[PDB]
Amino acid sequence: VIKPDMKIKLRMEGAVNGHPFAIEGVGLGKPFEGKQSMDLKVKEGGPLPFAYDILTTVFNRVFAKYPENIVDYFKQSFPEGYSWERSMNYEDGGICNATNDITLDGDCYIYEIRFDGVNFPANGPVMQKRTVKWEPSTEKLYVRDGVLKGDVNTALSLEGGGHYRCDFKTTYKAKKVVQLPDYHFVDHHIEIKSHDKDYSNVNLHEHAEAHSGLP
Amino acid sequence: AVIKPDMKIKLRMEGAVNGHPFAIEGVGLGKPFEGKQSMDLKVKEGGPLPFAYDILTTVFNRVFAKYPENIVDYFKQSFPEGYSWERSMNYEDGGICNATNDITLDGDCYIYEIRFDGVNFPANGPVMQKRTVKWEPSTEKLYVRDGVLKGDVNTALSLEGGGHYRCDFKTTYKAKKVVQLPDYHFVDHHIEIKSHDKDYSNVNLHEHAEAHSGLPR
Amino acid sequence: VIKPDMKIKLRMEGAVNGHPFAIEGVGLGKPFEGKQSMDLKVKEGGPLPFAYDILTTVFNRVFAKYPENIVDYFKQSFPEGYSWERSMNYEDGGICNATNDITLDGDCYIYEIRFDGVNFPANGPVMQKRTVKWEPSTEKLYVRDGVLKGDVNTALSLEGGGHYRCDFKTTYKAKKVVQLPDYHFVDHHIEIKSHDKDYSNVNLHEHAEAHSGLPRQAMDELY
Amino acid sequence: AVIKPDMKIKLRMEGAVNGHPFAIEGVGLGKPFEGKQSMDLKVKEGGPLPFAYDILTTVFNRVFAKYPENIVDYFKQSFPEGYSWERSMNYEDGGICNATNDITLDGDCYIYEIRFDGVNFPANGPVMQKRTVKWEPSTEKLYVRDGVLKGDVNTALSLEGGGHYRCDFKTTYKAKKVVQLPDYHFVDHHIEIKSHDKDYSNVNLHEHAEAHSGLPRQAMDEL
Repeated sequence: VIKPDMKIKLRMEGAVNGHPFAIEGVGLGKPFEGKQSMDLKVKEGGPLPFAYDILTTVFNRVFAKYPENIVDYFKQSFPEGYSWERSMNYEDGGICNATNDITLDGDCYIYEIRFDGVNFPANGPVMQKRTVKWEPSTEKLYVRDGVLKGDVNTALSLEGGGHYRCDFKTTYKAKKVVQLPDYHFVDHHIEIKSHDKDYSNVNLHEHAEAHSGLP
Repeated sequence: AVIKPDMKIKLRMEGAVNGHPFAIEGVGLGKPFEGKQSMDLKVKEGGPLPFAYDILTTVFNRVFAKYPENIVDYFKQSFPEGYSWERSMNYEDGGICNATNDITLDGDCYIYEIRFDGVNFPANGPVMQKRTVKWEPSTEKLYVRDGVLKGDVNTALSLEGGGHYRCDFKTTYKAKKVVQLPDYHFVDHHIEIKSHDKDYSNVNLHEHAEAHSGLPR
Repeated sequence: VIKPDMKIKLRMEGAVNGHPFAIEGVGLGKPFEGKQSMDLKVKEGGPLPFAYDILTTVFNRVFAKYPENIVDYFKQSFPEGYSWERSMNYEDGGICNATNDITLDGDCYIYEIRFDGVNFPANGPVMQKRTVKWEPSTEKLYVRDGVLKGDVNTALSLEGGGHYRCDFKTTYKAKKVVQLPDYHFVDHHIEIKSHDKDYSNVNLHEHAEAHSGLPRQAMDELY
Repeated sequence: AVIKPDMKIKLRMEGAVNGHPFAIEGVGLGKPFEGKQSMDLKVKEGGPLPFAYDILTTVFNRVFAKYPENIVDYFKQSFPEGYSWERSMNYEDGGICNATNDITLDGDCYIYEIRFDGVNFPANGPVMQKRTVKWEPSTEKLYVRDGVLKGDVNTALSLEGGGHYRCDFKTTYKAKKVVQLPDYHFVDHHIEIKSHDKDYSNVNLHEHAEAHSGLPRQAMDEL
């Protein structure tokens, strides 16, 4: 039920340090090529008082290229879909929790996202908007208690050079019984391609490919 | 006069655990100078709650803490304007709860606007299986960092079979006006659910807290 | 087994960021009043290139005043004694692992201590010796898998004010079957009372008292 | 060039796990430019080892990593004078291991002095019950901070009955002379025990590592 070219629609409602906001996005991707892009609009809470990069890994592992020799948990879960929950622990104490419920209508994936971040220090790179980009990363995926887990430890490049680390822990839950994968990896690369001064409009790109490590 | 011997509480929580939304409203009373409060809580949406009610109860205000004259009281100084706080609660099995409270004052009644979001509680864990009994008493340590008051507490839920399930709280407190800042100190806490109905649609909750400076006694 | 006045002898061997050192100590204390004091000398690896305070909580919960209300896992364990293992995680990523095997010879406890600290940054408060003292602390003890655990989240105060946080996780192991206590707390207060310029001589004091949290009606209301 | 296509390794490790000391010595050989190495290891004291041998094996040299010309090689620039590293290893049930290695070069032989200290491994956990199978392949990220090189790796042990036991590595790498610092990059690893006797008094250990810089925008898969 996956076509070479899929559409994406999403809404995110959330809060950082107790300030609410809301973002909507339309996008396109090629699930068997592991590539997606999307345009995102802030609809409430603008101009955002925090670094936009903390949102972008939240904005669907169906858009990862899986080799034949690895079980693809995500494409197997449609038409019914799947959801995920995630905690993002930054190295200065900032914590974000996020959830995404992913459903499918026709050729369009539809995401409902909730995001809540707390304890970002006022003088930190997130609240001062001093991030540049996420570095390329490698996610580890493994089964525990009948569902799929993913961990990624990565970092944001910063305006003066330097790196601000963050650790992701994700739980993926298919809405039907699916084949379960063995331990594997997905390399990711996400960038903001364009944006306006206050990030009211963002064009965002991601590329992901599954592997098995040093062969 | 601002902070009276007896005060009222009004609150609404909205939140989600593992992506399941719910909402709760509360009405209560307390004694700010005695460090004691109680409240009755009603699930308004998302009931019956499919998780342990105990992960909510420390989210349901440090103005209700007995401060000796030895220690600057950040929280009573902050009224009438009020203060807000943010907290992350890290459970030893990977369950993470983020919460925020904005606390204002209308006459003799505190009003809380609470948001709660928990993720990654495992289906077979004591939270989703409702195997918790109560929070142990705890000691919070409060200290200033970069102009605001921080509080940390490492504590544990007692569980049904005997056993303890640990959690780390990290709270940032932000007064809404400039107040005098306290030196490093502690608050001892003790929170209990004194009654509840079977599915916890109605909960009666009590807390007791006193600040101190540690040893000597 | 446990006299009102007891003595202490210790030897610690360790490394910080891969640089080795060794310290010997003698002392005295009162296990029932929760007080002790010891004199410490650097034998090897001096002058110490790191903040001495990272060592001092490693230099025995037998020196803690327990009420009869709370089962005393530690006083129960002698003559045989007990051991403990500890990891201390500082907020900037420096980690110290320590072990202590505690035996008893006459009225003198003997400690065999090992200490290993890694990843302290060059310009942090440990390597640059900007620490002042440990704050008073509260360690929570609880049973798991038939042994006693204790966790403490505390902090060192810094030179120009401010605090440097550290989490301790300790495992206590009696060398014999003892009765295990319920969940409880030990308050602590550790202080360096005197030292010379580079801490090759240090006099250290500790006071420690067990309790069970905020009471419904506290006893401290007129005899 | 001080780095040759074939080079030998000599090492001694002394350490302890939950207070029980041991020592291992090893001899090996590896090809730094192909990123491969093998070694034979012998328990010299403290055997038979009461813990899973796997906790030791990532401690038994990033000079044996295949670096492309595209990425600065911090480790091969550091010789002959060499470099040292410190590491904490944080297992998901509370077990923690701190380790250090001081690496020098003698002729064309690498010499390691290793210190290992692990604490708080539960008695019924997979390490003390020896229920581990192997480390999964891993990816290390490397970045500069405070003018030295850091490496982090989050990985897991595979366990006998199925399932995985996670561990987080944090390493500091310090050249002994001034070298040029790399940009953010990665090393994929793969470590396996090729053979061992029943109590692991003798082990043959192999490792493969290659450096890279992440998912390419297009990549050299053009044909």
